[PDB]
Amino acid sequence: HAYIVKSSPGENSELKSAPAQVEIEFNEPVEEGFHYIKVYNSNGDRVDTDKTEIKKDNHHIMTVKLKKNLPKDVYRAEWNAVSADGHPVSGVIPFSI
Repeated sequence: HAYIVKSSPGENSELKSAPAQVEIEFNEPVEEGFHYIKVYNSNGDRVDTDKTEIKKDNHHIMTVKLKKNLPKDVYRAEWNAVSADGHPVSGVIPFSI
């Protein structure tokens, strides 16, 4: 199974300014089909603003752009990807502004 190595925002992090994106780095590459990061505010509204992209030169990295000037709130980045080894993986990265 692929595992998160690191993310920006980090899990349960408290940000100092509004982020432009959510970025996730996996220990092994992840595949194109069905990947996503969907980001929600605490009202359940979507705050990502673009389709999720696997980095063109690095299939370990997945990013999604965010709406500008997000307010102070608690957020949930819900992610899904298919591992290089075939296993579907998913999770949530909570963070706050």
